[PDB]
Amino acid sequence: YDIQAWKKQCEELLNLIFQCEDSEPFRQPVDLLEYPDYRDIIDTPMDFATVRETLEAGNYESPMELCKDVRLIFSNSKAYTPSKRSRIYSMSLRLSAFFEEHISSVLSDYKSALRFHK
Ligand SMILES: Cn1nnc2cc(CO)ccc21
Repeated sequence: YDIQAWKKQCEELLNLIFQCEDSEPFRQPVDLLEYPDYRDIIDTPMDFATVRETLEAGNYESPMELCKDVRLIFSNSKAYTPSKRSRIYSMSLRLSAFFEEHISSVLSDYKSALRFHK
């Protein structure tokens, strides 16, 4: 029933994600010199460095808010890819499966802790 425990659990999951080779295209903002049409397709850019900095600044109130931004990384890859067989999109699907498998207990424990508090 620790209402604060999610934050260190999200720090440790981001460290696992940074060690995975599948995260490399997603660690920093998409390079607009490499992809000059990116902002004609994608309204809200997001990357794992941005998510870690927001967490470390004390600018997430809950793990649900962190989860919305990580899901935006994956939806941006699905919207920008020219093919469902592309290399980088293929990497996004494996990393999304890994993230969802690990975030589920973080979300459940936080929501349970908050119900006990209230
Ligand atoms: C950043 N991102 N996410 N998905 C992408 C797909 C491509 C091309 O297959 C290029 C860049 C991508």
